[PDB]
Amino acid sequence: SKISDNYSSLLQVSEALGRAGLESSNLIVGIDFTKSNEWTGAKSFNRKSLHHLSNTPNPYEQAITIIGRTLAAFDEDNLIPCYGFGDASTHDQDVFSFYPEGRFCNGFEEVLARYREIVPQLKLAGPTSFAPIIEMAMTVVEQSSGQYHVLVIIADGQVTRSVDTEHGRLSPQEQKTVDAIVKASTLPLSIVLVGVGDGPWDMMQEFDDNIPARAFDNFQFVNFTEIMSKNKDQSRKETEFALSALMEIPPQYKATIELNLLGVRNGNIPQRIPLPPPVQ
Ligand SMILES: [Ca+2]
Ligand SMILES: [Ca+2]
Ligand SMILES: [Ca+2]
Repeated sequence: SKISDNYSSLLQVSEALGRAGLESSNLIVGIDFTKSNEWTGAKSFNRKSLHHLSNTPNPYEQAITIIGRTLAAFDEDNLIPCYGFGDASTHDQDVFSFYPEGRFCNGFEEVLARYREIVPQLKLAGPTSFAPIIEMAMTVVEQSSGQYHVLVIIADGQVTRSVDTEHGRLSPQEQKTVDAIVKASTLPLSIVLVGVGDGPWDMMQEFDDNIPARAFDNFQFVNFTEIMSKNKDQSRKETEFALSALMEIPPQYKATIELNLLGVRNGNIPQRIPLPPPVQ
C-alpha cells in the first residue's frame, strides 16, 4: 500500500518512530556518477556539472553535508558503507565501494572528503540504473541477517528511459530498477532518493508512489533542489530536508515487522560484490 505524507513536522516523525519502537538502524549511501550529471545542472547549478568541484559546494557535496547534519543519528555506529555507480568502470552493471577492502567511511565528514577525493578521477558514464546500488543494499541487509537499513541514493534521477515510447513499455535499465525495488521489499530496507539537479522527476515520483508489485511502499523521493531553492533560513531548509527524508520511515519500519522481514534471512538474495574504487 502507498505511504502518504502523514507528518507535518520533524517532531511528529520522531514521535512516530517512538511509538513504533525503532531501536537500531544503519545507513547505506549510493552516489550517481553518470554522465547525465554534466547537463542536469543547466538551470540549478548554472550550466556546470553537478559533480564539478570548486569554491562553491556542488549539489552532491551539499546533499552529503545536510545528510550528515540531519540523518547521522540513524546510523547507530557512525560507520557508513558508500558506493558509486554509473562511472566508466561500473556502467549500469555494478557499483564500486569508496574504499579498497570495502572498509567503511567513519562519519559523514569522511564521506564528504572521500567523495571529493574520488570524483575528479572518474569518467562519468552510463547507462543509468538503480538496480546495482539497490542490489548492493540488499546484499548488505541479507549479510547483516535482516538488520534494518536505509539506503540513501543521491542522484540526478535520469534513469535511462525509452523515449518517445508511449507504450507503457520500459527500458531495460528502468525495468531492472523496478525489479530491484520490488525484490528489495522482501528485505527490511528503506530507500530514500535524494534528487539533485534539474530533474525531470516524474520517474522518481513513480518509484515513490506507484509500483504495484512490491510488498510495501519502500521508496521515498526527496527533491533536494526544490527544498534548497526555497527562500528560507538554512536551519529551516535542513528541517524540511530531514522531514522529507524521514517521512516514510516510521510506516516502513512497521511494515518490516508486520511482513516478517526484520531480523530474518531471506535466503534468496544474490551476493553482489562491489568493485574497488577506480582510483590512485
Ligand atoms: Ca553503520
Ligand atoms: Ca513512497
Ligand atoms: Ca513519498
